[PDB]
Amino acid sequence: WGLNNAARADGKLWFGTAADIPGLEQDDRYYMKEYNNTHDFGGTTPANIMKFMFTEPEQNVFNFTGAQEFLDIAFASHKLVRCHNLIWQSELPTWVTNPTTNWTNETLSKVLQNHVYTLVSHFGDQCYSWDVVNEALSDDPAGSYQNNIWFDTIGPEYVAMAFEYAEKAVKDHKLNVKLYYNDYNIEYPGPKSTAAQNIVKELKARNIQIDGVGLESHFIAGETPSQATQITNMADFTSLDIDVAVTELDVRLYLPPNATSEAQQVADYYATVAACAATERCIGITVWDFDDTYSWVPSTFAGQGYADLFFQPDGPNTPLVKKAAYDGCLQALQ
Amino acid sequence: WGLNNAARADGKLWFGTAADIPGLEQDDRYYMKEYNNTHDFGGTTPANIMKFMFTEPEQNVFNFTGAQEFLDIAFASHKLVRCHNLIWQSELPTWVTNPTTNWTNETLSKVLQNHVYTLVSHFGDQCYSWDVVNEALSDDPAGSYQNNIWFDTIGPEYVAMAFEYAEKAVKDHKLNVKLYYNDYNIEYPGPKSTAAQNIVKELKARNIQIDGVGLESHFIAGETPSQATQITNMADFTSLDIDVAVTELDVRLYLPPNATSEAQQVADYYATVAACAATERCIGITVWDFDDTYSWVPSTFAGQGYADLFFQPDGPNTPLVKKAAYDGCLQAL
Ligand SMILES: OC[C@H]1O[C@@H](O[C@H]2[C@H](O)[C@@H](O)[C@H](O)O[C@@H]2CO)[C@H](O)[C@@H](O)[C@@H]1O
Ligand SMILES: *[C@@H]1O[C@H](CO)[C@@H](O)[C@H](O)[C@H]1NC(C)=O
Ligand SMILES: *[C@@H]1O[C@H](CO)[C@@H](O)[C@H](O)[C@H]1NC(C)=O
Ligand SMILES: *[C@@H]1O[C@H](CO)[C@@H](O)[C@H](O)[C@H]1NC(C)=O
Ligand SMILES: *[C@@H]1O[C@H](CO)[C@@H](O)[C@H](O)[C@H]1NC(C)=O
Ligand SMILES: *[C@@H]1O[C@H](CO)[C@@H](O)[C@H](O)[C@H]1NC(C)=O
Repeated sequence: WGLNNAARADGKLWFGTAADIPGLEQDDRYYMKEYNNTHDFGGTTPANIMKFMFTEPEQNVFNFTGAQEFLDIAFASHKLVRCHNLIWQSELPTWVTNPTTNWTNETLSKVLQNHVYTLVSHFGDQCYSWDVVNEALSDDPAGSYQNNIWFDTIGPEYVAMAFEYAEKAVKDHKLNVKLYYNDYNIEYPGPKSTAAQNIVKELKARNIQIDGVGLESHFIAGETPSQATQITNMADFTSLDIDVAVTELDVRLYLPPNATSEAQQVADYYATVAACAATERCIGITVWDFDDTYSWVPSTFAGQGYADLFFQPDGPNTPLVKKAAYDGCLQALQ
Repeated sequence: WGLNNAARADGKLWFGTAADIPGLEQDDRYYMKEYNNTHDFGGTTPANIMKFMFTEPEQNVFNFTGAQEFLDIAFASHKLVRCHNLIWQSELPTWVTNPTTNWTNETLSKVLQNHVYTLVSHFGDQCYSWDVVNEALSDDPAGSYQNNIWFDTIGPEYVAMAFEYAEKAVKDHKLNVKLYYNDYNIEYPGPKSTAAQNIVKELKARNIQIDGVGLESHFIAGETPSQATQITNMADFTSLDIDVAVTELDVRLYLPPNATSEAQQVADYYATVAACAATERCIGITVWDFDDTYSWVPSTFAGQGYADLFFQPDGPNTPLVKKAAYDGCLQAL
């Protein structure tokens, strides 16, 4: 009995994990045995291979092969897939970021439209959902739109546009895929969360399909919003007639860990999972990978790490050790 | 003079250990030096390589190579082998769990029949025994059958079927292989143990061969059933005209160990081994690996470990340290 059995028993669609597949993880038999364990993981998200630079490496030249290897692997484990992501400021190829000739509203809008419509149409119902727009909102000022190539060139309309063209692809191919907005620092009430709720409201008012909001939940031990804080934040979204999901959960510490900060981690994993469990329309929890060995964290937040449910004290391709954080998740579901 | 010498002096067939071989353990010279120590280990069980996903990775395409590698390594240090296992709910290949079309009773039964019969036939008397069915019984409610792809599709009959088709193989090819049922939480009196006894009674009544029950004996320090409790429970099984074996013994603790929990561990290893020693038709004790470094425990139970007879304080590829638990086993014998 594991996290995914427990989550499905609580009415959730999955307990899930991201994985950086295709990749070195596939060469680690101890990692893969646990990835493939449907007791723990009934959902998954590709960490990288469906992002824009990998799927459209040159303008109008699509590459689906790595993404399809990921989907094939997921399917063999009966995992529902959160496809991630269509439009984001990061991991953009050079033809977008540094074009020989400058984009116009017209020309970049067409690039966005073609990228969205082709990826959604191509993969169809292999995806349970798409993260159609990722991280459109600023941290400063918190309410406002992020400055990025899409925003700067198209304006705020690029968000509605992305959902509109993803909707066109689902309608044109009679798909069931759900359309999500995904962001971080929207897991607690505040101007950024409110701004995300206003995106949902605006789309709904325009009869543009939007099914859910992804709450990334990249947290630091001790800074994580309380379970109660997450409960009321989740309710604010779901009252807009959408689902939510916890999409990228990990709870990083300042290295090295100690007894206090490990105890904080367990509490913060518990709080986030418990808040999902208390929320009728939170459809599931996904961790942003489950093995510290392969976690994005220590590359991205210097002097932080230890963020995942398992680790390998002897490195890649050696046995896993389950952390107390895992039990925090399981208890939250029971 | 080691555990296996002592067990054999007491009328047992072995003291044994599982090993996850082929694998990482083969690259640890201090691990393999002890594995190959026949003074301690005269029996072994493959932790993974003889399971369904490895031996029939696609339907009616068998792969025996890994298993044969295990058997060859075992033969080199004169070990008797508990081959493990034929039918089990877990560790099944995606051609069985994620079929192109739905299994029915008929089509799955033939999958079962074919797996069991070809593995038993193929390996013949390289195996002392097969765990023909593993873990058929539920914990909740304890009495009952476990829901799995075999039971859901084929019904309770899948158990008698597996043994029937194993018996066919032994009869066809004139084998000595013993046929075991193997399970956990049946090491003490209660509904699950009584249910496993009922399986044996049912098979015997229908003249299906069943030679033993394997008592996994994955215990927690201080929760292990007393020696006396194990002695009765073992007698309840052996009175049905079968053998028993202690098949997967380990005694895990909540980390870190302390003087009290380590003393409990020694007492619990002693109790289990001593119960087998007391029991004429308990044929041997196998531990579920012998080196903490490679134990299954830490990947499965958060905050637990230290379950085995040896550990390596300096990590993989460094010398083993023999724990007090080892002397508990020896003294029991
Ligand atoms: O906010 C954090 C960020 O995580 C992203 O995932 C990736 C990361 O972008 C990439 O460099 C690294 O190599 O892989 C990790 C996972 O292995 C995610 O796409 C974003 O939504 C999120 O913002
Ligand atoms: C995990 O599943 C994938 C997809 O079937 C497979 O390629 C891989 O070998 C599996 N690894 C395990 C079970 O260790
Ligand atoms: C397509 O992607 C695959 C794997 O990600 C890569 O090997 C190949 O070179 C890419 N480009 C192509 C096929 O043009
Ligand atoms: C645990 O780590 C945290 C974060 O670095 C620190 O604030 C705290 O003092 C540490 N406690 C110890 C070392 O006992
Ligand atoms: C253990 O025996 C096996 C099988 O003969 C052999 O391959 C291995 O080298 C041995 N290792 C030792 C004795 O350290
Ligand atoms: C030893 O460990 C056990 C189990 O965790 C615990 O109950 C007991 O209090 C510990 N005794 C000590 C530290 O002396």
